[PDB]
Amino acid sequence: DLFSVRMRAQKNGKHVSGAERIVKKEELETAVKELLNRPKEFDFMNVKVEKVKDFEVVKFNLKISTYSFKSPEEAREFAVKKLTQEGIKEEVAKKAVEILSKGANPKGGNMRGAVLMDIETGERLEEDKERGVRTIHFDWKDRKKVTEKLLKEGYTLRTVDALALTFKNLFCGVVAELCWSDDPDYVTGYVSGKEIGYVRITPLKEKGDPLGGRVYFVSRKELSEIIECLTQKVVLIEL
Ligand SMILES: O=C(O)CCCCCC(=O)O
Repeated sequence: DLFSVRMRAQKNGKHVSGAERIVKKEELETAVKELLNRPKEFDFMNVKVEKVKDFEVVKFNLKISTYSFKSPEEAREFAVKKLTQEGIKEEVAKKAVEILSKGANPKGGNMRGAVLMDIETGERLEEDKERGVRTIHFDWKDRKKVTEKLLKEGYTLRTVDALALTFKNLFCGVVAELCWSDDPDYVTGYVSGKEIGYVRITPLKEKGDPLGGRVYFVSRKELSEIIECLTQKVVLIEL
């Protein structure tokens, strides 16, 4: 008997915060209390609690590494190199980089979902190409434990969330992911794949730059099951 808890908050019409937790009824209040207090300030908040029908547990099996470079250019070139080791060929991967660099949303600014890409035409397969695909319905099977472990190991709370997200993205047949934050104060991002693991890369963008986002690399041959798994399948993740 599990429940999905999905929170979103705004201030002056602009999104300020969001989170999902998947927990037993006995933890339902704890999760709702955590998400209620998450935003610093807000005008409006919606919390959507939904009982889970089907779900699957998966064990986390990615290896984490971290690399630091002197410049966004050095960092982005290294991201391209490590994508290359996931079978992506250098050309597609470098298109992903400028998209997030130049501005992922066509009409300008940041999408709040991911770019889809085939590993060949390098074109954006996402439906609403101004919002993109949002991966949802995933969580750490024991978030409090995992968060303690990874924070002690030196990672941040953003790592904790980003890890669980990619491992679902990859479990759903995304082959590799490119991501950095749109927060202008957080310049660590990552490249991710079933072979390269979770490769954290720092300065993927200049401080003060407010353009971020994700790009998922996928087989257009498979796009149907992936969007299904990304947006509808319910996955807990244990260590
Ligand atoms: O593991 C990290 O520290 C990198 C997480 C990238 C930031 C994800 C985001 O805020 O969109």
